[PDB]
Amino acid sequence: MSAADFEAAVAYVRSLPKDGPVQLDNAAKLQFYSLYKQATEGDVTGSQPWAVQVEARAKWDAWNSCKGMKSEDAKAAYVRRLLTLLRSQGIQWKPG
Repeated sequence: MSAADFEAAVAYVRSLPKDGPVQLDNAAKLQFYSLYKQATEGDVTGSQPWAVQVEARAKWDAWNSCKGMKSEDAKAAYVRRLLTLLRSQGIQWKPG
């Protein structure tokens, strides 16, 4: 598996049901969000959200923490994080 499997990894995460076999805590969701944005859009854009927008601000800050990361490195990190998260829940992943 490589950065070429990024889209399969994203599709898998998008497909996960709410209370299904894979559990994503806030940390994992923020890691996937930030690496996804870094992989697809590059460095963080725009102004920092207001703190009262807790989730929006957390997402933007997480993306900001990825600045300087090459898009292919963000793609690889996303797939690696999916594989590691699934392994921590007794699941082996393969695209498809």
